[PDB]
Amino acid sequence: SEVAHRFKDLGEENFKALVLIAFAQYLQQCPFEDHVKLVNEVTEFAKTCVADESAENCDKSLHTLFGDKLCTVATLRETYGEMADCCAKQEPERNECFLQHKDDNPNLPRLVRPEVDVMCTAFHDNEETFLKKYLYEIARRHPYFYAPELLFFAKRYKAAFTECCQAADKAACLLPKLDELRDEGKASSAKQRLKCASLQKFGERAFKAWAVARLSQRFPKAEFAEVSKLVTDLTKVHTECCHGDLLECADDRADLAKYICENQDSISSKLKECCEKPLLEKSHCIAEVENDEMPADLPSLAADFVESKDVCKNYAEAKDVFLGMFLYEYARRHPDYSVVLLLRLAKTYETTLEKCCAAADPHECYAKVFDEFKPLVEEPQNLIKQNCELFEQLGEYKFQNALLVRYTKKVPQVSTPTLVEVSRNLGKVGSKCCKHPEAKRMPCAEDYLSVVLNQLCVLHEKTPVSDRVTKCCTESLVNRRPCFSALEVDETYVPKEFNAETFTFHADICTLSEKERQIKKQTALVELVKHKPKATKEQLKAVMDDFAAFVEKCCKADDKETCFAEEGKKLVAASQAA
Ligand SMILES: CC(=O)[C@]1(O)Cc2c(O)c3c(c(O)c2[C@@H](O[C@H]2C[C@H](N)[C@H](O)[C@H](C)O2)C1)C(=O)c1ccccc1C3=O
Ligand SMILES: CC(=O)[C@]1(O)Cc2c(O)c3c(c(O)c2[C@@H](O[C@H]2C[C@H](N)[C@H](O)[C@H](C)O2)C1)C(=O)c1ccccc1C3=O
Repeated sequence: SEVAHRFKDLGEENFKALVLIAFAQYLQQCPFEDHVKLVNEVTEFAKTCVADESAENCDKSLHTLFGDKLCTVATLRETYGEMADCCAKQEPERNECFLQHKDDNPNLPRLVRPEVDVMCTAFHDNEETFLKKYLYEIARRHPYFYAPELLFFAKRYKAAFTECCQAADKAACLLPKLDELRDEGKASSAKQRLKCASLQKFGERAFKAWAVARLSQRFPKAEFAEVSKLVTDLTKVHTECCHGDLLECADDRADLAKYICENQDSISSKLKECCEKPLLEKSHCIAEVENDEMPADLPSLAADFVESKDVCKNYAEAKDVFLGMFLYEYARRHPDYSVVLLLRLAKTYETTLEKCCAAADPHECYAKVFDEFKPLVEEPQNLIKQNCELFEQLGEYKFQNALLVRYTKKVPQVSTPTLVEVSRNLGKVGSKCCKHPEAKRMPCAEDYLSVVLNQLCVLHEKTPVSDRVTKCCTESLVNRRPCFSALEVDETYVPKEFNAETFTFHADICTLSEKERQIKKQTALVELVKHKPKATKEQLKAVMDDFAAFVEKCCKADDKETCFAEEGKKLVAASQAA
């Protein structure tokens, strides 16, 4: 019995919370109330199997039980449309159907907080129901959210309200925390979307390589066999979470934090204080722990991998394990390299072996590989350098605006809200990474951009419109950033039809937050580029500046919405005459 096994390895609180997430990530259109009853019904049954592992259906698979429980409310095609299809299937076909129906952008209501005095009251009234809804609303909007990590997020939300609802100035305590958890949450969701994308689109091998490179960078004093062991365990964890095996994922992940903290002396010195924290807090700290000092007593790759005469032997002997050792050794010595770069080098190395180890004289043939590594390394370095400079002169907002015009020109068929959001999240690389020195920039930036671009890939995957996006998003996982970077302004693209319904603003814009008002003006910028690309450049900054003054003025115009109309028509007229 697994339902019993999982119930007692996790405890009732996390068991009930993980079934709720699992249900909310599969049926994202179901109301909270419906999900709760289903979870509680399962939770009852789970306790039946704990008391007697030999009872009724206690020996069924987790997915059969949860799937049967889910399809009690799902088979209603009236409300959920083409998801009653999945409930007609049996396991494991049902679960695969559920996985392929996860929606990365459902038509769900915007989530706007009520007042602080309203929020704090509700938290105190029913605490558990309050937090269940948190899990509910994030999981239905983020169907790939790292589930065990979401439990940690609910814990921190629980703390914030418990603290700030009994503060002198409740709002001043609460809002910074709620904002910090919101942003930190999205970051977590995005990273995990990339992890799941690798597993499902590119396979186990692709993820394992990523895991080797990252863990080796982080545990460079750890022996190869240790990193490899950790890799296997980390890979099983995310394979389960991306495959909807949330309970097994959470259980195996708790086990992994356990192994690490026990064998701390053979992994990393930066793990003390992490292994002293409680369950969720410990697992969270380890995953994003600081990189360890690399051993100052360390030889050169060139000897073992390109100067040895036994490379071609050691390679063909164990192809993946040999390439693993190379990546490990190369990554361990380079926390200043992005994970993707390190993987590009491993492939470059792999391809030059495939060629030379079959050549007549293998040794002379691959005696130049590190010369291939050179432009691979310098290209991102310059990109990070060039973009960081641009960031300093523009600032976050104007920096996004540039990338927004840059990416609208690369891939103009892509929907506007997707262009606005992705360009923004891209532009946030400037604040996030440009503070660091060159020794910490490439990993911070390029791996971040890879995360953001994966969102582009999956928000576009749903309803494809651009060949170039589809292309970059399929041809590799590792070359995505330079593929998108290499894109030039689409010259085959035919300028969109002009419109009046997409440029004239309303007085409600004065009631929105600074973030929303930015998105409004940025949305209109995307459209404008989609309409008039060609040589358009600083004329845009001229039209963009005319927005701000127009909005600033007309919001303080004591208008009857006419200020937004009279210059609303005046803006367009001056724009046309170019
Ligand atoms: C009806 C009910 O069960 C509760 O809805 C749940 C709830 C909640 O879970 C959260 C919130 C709520 O305001 C409410 C309440 O709704 C509103 C509407 C009710 N009719 C009533 O006005 C009540 C005071 O607040 C009450 C939040 O504001 C919230 C904010 C940030 C993270 C999680 C959250 C978060 O999780
Ligand atoms: C009854 C119900 O199910 C509630 O859905 C739960 C809920 C919630 O779970 C969250 C939130 C809610 O506002 C609400 C409630 O707001 C409702 C009622 C409020 N009075 C207000 O009208 C809001 C716009 O809708 C609706 C959040 O705002 C929220 C913000 C940030 C992270 C998580 C959250 C978050 O999780």
